[PDB]
Parts: sequence; C-alpha cells; structure tokens
Amino acid sequence: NILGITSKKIENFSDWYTQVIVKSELIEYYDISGCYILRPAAYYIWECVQAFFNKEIKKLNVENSYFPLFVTKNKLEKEKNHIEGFSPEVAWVTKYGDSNLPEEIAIRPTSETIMYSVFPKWIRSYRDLPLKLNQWNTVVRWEFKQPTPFIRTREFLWQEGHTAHKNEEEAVKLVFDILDLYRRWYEEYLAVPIIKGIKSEGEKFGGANFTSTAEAFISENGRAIQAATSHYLGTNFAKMFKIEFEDENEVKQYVHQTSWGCTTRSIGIMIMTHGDDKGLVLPPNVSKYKVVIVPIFYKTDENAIHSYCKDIEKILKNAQINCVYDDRASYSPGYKFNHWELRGIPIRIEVGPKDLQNNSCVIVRRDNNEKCNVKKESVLLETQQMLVDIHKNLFLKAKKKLDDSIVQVTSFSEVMNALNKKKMVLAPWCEDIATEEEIKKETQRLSLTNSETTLSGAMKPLCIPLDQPPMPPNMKCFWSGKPAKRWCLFGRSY
Ligand SMILES: O=C(NC1Cc2ccccc2C1)c1nccnc1NC(=O)N1CCCCC1
Ligand code: PRO
Repeated sequence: NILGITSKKIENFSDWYTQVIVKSELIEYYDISGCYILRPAAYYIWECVQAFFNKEIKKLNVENSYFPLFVTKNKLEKEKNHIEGFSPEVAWVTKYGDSNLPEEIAIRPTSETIMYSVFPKWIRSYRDLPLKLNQWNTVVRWEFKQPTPFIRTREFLWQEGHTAHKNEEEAVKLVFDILDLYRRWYEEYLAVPIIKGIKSEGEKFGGANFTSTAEAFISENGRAIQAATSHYLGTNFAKMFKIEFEDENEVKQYVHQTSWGCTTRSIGIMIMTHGDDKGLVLPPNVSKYKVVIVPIFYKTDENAIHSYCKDIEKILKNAQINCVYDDRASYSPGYKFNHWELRGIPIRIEVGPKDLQNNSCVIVRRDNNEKCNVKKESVLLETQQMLVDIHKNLFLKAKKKLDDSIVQVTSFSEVMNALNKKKMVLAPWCEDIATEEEIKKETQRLSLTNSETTLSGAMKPLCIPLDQPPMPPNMKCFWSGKPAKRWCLFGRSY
C-alpha cells in the first residue's frame, strides 16, 4: 500500500502523476527548478522513439548533425519575430570562472539562428538543394511558468529538423510528411492518438509562414497539449540570414525552409494517457522488459520452481523478447507483483506449484489485469500476440477518450459548459488574430470552476484541424459574429 500509488488518478491527478513518475523510477527531482533527471527507464523510451524517427527521416534523406549550444547576440537577433518571441526566456552565459566573458553568449532555445548563420556557405546554387539536417540535442527555455516533469521543463531533450528547398511546394510537402511521422511516433510507439491541424496566426512559431501541429488531449484535467510541431518557414529566415541560391535560370532566389520538433514531452503524454492507479503502463515497444516472471512458493521444490521459471526466460530471450525473472528471496510474490506493475512491465508470468504440476503458468496483462493459464509450450506465441494486443487496446481506449473529448458548438454560450466538462470545443471561427486574446481573457474571466492552481483558466485556439467538417453557407463566427471561415479547436491547455 505505502509502496503503491496512494493517490487515485481521477481524485488527485497532480499527486498521482508525481507518484507514478517517481515510484516507477522514471524521474528524479533536482535542485534547479524546472530541471529533472531522466533515469534509465525514461531514457530507454527516448532511445526507442529516437531509433524509430531516425530510420524514418533517413528515408527522406535527412542527415543528423550537431551544432553549438551557444549563439551570439549578432546571430540570435537576425529574425525579428523569432527573437521577440524567445528573448525573455533565453539564458545568457556571462562569466567563465570569476571572469566576465568579453562578449556574453546565449544558450539555444532552438537552433534556427545557430544553423542558419552558416547555411549561406553551404547553399550557393540549385545544385546544393535540398539541404536536410536534424539534431538530437537539448534546448533551454527559461520560463517562470510552473514546470511539470517531461511535459513543461526549462531544459528538454528533443530532435529539431531543419530543411531548405528550392520552392514552396517541396518544402510544404516535407512539412506534412514529418507531421505524419509524428503521428506514427505517437501511435506506433506510445499508443497515443493526436489531432493534426494548423496553428492560428497568434499561436504559430515566430518567423513561420505557417505552423502545423499534432495536438494531444489529457482527458483527466481537460487540457490540450502540443505533441509535436512542423513549420513552413517560407523565405522568412532566408531573408534575414541571406540564404540565397542561384537557380537554373541564373536568378537569385531565397530558399524555402522548414523546421520541426518533438520532445520528451511525448513520454509525459504517454504516462498521463495510459497510467492507472497501479502506476505506469508502458506500450511494449518502449518497455525494456516485455515480461517479468514471478515465482510462488509454499515449501525439487524451490529448485523446481526456479528451473521452470528459468526455462520460460530462455524461451523468451531466445525469441528476442527481453524479460526479467524476479527471483529475489527477501520479497513476497505480492511485493513483486506491485513492484513491476508500478514500473509498467506489460506482462507478468506467474509460476507456482499448481502451475508447475499442470505444465502451465499464469500470464497477466498490465493494461486490463486479465489472467489466463497458458501451457508451457504455447507461452512464446501467446506472449507475442498479447504484446501486440496490449498496444492495440491502449491505443483504441485512448482514441475513444480523445474522440469523446470534443464538443462541436456554434455559439459561445455553449463554450463554457463544455470547458467545465473537461472538453475541447470545435467551433466556427473568423480566424482574426485580434479575437484570440479576447477569447483567452473572457474564458479565463468566466472560469471563476478550476482546482488547478498553476495552469490557466483561459481557453486558446489549439489548431484548425486538417479534417474539416462542412461550413454551412451562412455560419457565423462564434465569437465575433462575422462570417466563419473554418472550424477550429479551442480548449484549456498546458
Ligand atoms: O515547451 C517546453 N518547455 C517550455 C514551456 C515551459 C513551461 C514551464 C516551465 C518551463 C517551460 C519551458 C517543453 N518542455 C518539455 C518538453 N517539451 C516542451 N516543448 C514541446 O514539447 N514543444 C513542442 C515541440 C516543439 C518545442 C515545444
Ligand atoms: O522550436 C520549434 O518549434 C521549431 C521546430 C524545432 C526547431 N524549432
């Protein structure tokens, strides 16, 4: 009990989350606010999705690279909308030892300015295009909002991809190709559904022509959260960094650029999605151990149980299924059950005397706790199919919750009702940037219906979904009363 999760996910989501990430050994806290340690179980997930994304961006001819952590004032300030957005959260190095630096230098919050400072040397003619680069690194955004492990941190691990193209068409195609890879990263590895859409003008990346986005939704507190992003930068950074190329007709042109990122926030979204009141729940593709084997003794005798459990370990490891046999003498079976449930292991296999006598074992799924007796010779196949089935169940259950978290409305008088039911709204909107602040202020004012002390009551535009319902001929904007343009998702958010 004391060693389990002692806050229910529905009753105290914030304390449940803290208990889950600590007791599963994902996260350790640190003496600098907003910075957290990724312990091995958390870093293993990152390596899994790193492996997947590398393999896929390789097919698009993107190549990994590594650029400096630091940027000079001269470079950092070249693109005005970019730096106006980041400048209050940029951390500056000013000293080495007790000596002042001759010039202060900034830590990257993102690397457009760093990388594009040298793109002009690499891109001189149409022969040099497309240029396609990625980095796996961390960046620093020194905000003073309340941090949350994985999802809102001052330093975070991510990849940032950056490409440059001879025209708009090719760059935009890559934007949406990357956006579908983020859909796959979340779906095939984290069993998380996302919504693709376009950011409103007030929410797009600074310096972007447009920002496409993958949005996730945390049903338990009614909060949307950006899962990944892929920007068409157009020629906006090419203008400011003078990234020009001579085209086939001997005319100077600006490159058309993209950048796109996805972070360890994805792990936090997975935890909040599938985690339950027993702790972490891992999709098998991001769990080091797919199976834990637990022995049960009453009280060859003890050697007979040990030999049998080791046989099952050999069967799984010979088939490339990593597993652990928990043969620790000092802890009860029920201790071990909780121990590994807490840590999110997908499958427990139990072996006691009655299972040995029947030449079977008990196979227990972490997601729904269903138990079944499997003969020894069918354990390999049953385990294989059950790992597939757990992932499918986690994803389908999550997708039903996401679907159920959207209410389509036509007037603002329906909005507050749905927000306080922890929903997002899909609403007809004129898309005028001026209305975004107005909507944020008024929904925050009317929220006077929240028990979160560190997240805003404001609802903001989340994304204009790529999948649009019909817009009836005279539908008005739900806020301004002007002709509505498209349907947009709004909600409270992280
Ligand atoms: O934005 C993050 N942190 C900042 C916001 C915040 C709030 C409280 C305290 C400190 C900070 C700094 C963030 N933190 C951790 C992991 N991913 C994060 N970001 C993202 O997932 N996205 C989407 C993909 C492109 C980049 C942004
Ligand atoms: O920070 C962002 O959103 C973009 C995409 C990764 C590179 N910079």
